Amino acid sequence: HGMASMTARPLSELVERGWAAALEPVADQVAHMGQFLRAEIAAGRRYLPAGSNVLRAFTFPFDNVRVLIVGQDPYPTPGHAVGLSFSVAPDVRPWPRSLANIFDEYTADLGYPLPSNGDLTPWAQRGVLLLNRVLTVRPSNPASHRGKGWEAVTECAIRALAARAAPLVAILWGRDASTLKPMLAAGNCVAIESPHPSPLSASRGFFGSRPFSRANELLVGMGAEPIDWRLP
Ligand SMILES: O=c1cc[nH]c(=S)[nH]1
Ligand SMILES: [Cl-]
Repeated sequence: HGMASMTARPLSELVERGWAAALEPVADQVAHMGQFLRAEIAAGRRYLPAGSNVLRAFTFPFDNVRVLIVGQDPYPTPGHAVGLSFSVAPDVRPWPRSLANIFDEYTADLGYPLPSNGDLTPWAQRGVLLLNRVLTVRPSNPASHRGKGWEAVTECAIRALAARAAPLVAILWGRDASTLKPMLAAGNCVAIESPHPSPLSASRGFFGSRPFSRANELLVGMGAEPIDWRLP
């Protein structure tokens, strides 16, 4: 299911059942985004990630989400973006520098060995929502699909999470992410804020922030199951 299905089919056919219900208020908007992508392709432009990966974050159960890690836009380099924020396919090398920095902090914080590869699917399977605010990008043009309609979709998703009484920890990397705090506050969620892991900002406070262990301390304090962050 790629852009054809995104344009033409109900959410219940595209994403996990809980997510389909949570996103119902933006069903028309998702369909419009499918048409946007079809228009791009008809104009001889590409987009990233692959159509089948665009909504991938919403294919893991809504009910199990306990941590939100928000990103801005997908990786712009062809072959990096896979529909989970910051993740790459297992054979990608070197890792994008943002992901290398995330993993540096992972090992510093948790004491586990560096991951074997850049595939964050295990986190998604364990209740971490790896959500970019904007879900597509034109190759090699960072942020090029900003303002095209994705923000309403992803805001709807985050609002649905925040509105639940269930515990939520939001890891908010950089200034754009910190704009989510009004929804999070009213939902009685907790945020961990730091500079972003991009090499542009990481050494101004991302390193040493210990977001993985802190998220788990917050979760346990709230009566939730912590995340098993261990990657192979
Ligand atoms: O998915 C990604 C990858 C890098 N950076 C951001 S903000 N999101
Ligand atoms: Cl189509």
